[PDB]
Amino acid sequence: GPHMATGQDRVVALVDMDCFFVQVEQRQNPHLRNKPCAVVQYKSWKGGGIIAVSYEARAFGVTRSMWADDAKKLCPDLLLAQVRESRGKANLTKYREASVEVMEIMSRFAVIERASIDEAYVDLTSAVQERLQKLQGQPISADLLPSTYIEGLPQGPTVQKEGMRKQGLFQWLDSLQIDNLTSPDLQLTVGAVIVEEMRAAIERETGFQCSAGISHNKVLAKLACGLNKPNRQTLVSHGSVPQLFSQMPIRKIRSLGGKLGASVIEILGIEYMGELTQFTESQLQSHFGEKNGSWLYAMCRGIEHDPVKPRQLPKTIGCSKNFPGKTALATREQVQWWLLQLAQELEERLTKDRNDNDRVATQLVVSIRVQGDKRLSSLRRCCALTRYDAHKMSHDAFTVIKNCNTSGIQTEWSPPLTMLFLCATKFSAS
DNA sequence: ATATGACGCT
DNA sequence: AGCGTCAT
Ligand SMILES: Nc1ccn([C@H]2C[C@H](O)[C@@H](COP(=O)(O)NP(=O)(O)OP(=O)(O)O)O2)c(=O)n1
Ligand SMILES: [Mg+2]
Ligand SMILES: [Mg+2]
Repeated sequence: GPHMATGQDRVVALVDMDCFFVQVEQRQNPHLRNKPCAVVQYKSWKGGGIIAVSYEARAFGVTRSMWADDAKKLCPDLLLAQVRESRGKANLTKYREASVEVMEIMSRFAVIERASIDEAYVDLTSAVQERLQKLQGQPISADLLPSTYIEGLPQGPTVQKEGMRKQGLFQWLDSLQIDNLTSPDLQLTVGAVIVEEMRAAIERETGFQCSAGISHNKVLAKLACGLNKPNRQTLVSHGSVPQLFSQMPIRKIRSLGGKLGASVIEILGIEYMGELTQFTESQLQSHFGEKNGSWLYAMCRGIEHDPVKPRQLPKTIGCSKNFPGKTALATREQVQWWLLQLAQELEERLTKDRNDNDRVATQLVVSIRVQGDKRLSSLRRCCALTRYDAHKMSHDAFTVIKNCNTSGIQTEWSPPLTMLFLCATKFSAS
């Protein structure tokens, strides 16, 4: 009734860079612009593994994780850029630096939560309120929203995409109740205006295009973002949720893409997000737990409370490399030399981090994977990180894992290791 | 034989 | 502390 909270208290956006690693390489190398192209790492095995794909190459069926040799069969004109390789491993510094370019521009507009190397959530609630007094009941021109889609519109009584976009926007803006400064729909619209400006600034100042979702929480914003990629933004209002969720496969909602989402489908015998509404909160808690049940009950009604955390810096700094198949490390010397390669890159990045961001890591986490174990980590151990010194860090890492070696011979390492992973954590101000 | 990062559970 | 889930 009147006491039902509707999850319309915030304006939250999720910005995601379109094929981000490709854009970085394309800005640097104009010959790659506006062409089917992909970013590859390690040219030797099958041409290297593809980790980013331009939208031109996506039209041929090229995808992430594909071998480049196989992508060329689908797309013979595919152009490739290689990831930097340092100390025998992929080095992502160029993309980290490009990411900082984007995050700093976004930070001028509102509070940012860095969600990945190329995505950030944005809490626009405060900026919207401020803009609502500076605007003074002025109606919002469609010209302030030139790349915005209104999910669910047009409805009711044009055969080209831009024509549909405009008609839905016009239908949205004509219905808009501008005098009520507390209309959630008006707030979202103002949020979208600000995101148009933020996205124009990113493009003007870096050359990078991105997509965005604008809604009332993080889950809807993230979902909204992908509805109209690339170089577009989508507003998902509270009212759009029943129709949108009615055919929305459960696995598309953030955090339901894995085992939990699969057991929702199997235990309840449903396919789409909106079908969750027919169960009571207690029923959902009995099947999935107190916290998963509460979360699902509200989320299938468009409601979610996870805050945009004010954090632009990662909380851990990590270095890892896999050694698949025949390349698995099988002698003590190999294990030690690779720990040293990881420790050396880690020291470089930590020292950079200590000068840029006034903090030091205090704990080193060492993670390995053993041959035949299909888990991400076979084993995790920690030690103190007191000195940004690569030889000390690699030696201590070796110390805390060496007893895992079941080999009778000193030369050897068994079982062979298919991953080494060094992660600096537990930062303190400095 | 596809490098990372955030976080929950116990 | 150490392992498990989910994600880009
Ligand atoms: N599994 C993954 C996913 C992404 N990435 C990297 C490469 C991507 O350019 C970058 C951004 O990830 P992403 O947003 O999921 N995809 P990308 O930005 O390339 O394309 P879009 O679909 O977002 O337009 O992280 C990775 O290295 N391994
Ligand atoms: Mg992206
Ligand atoms: Mg992303």
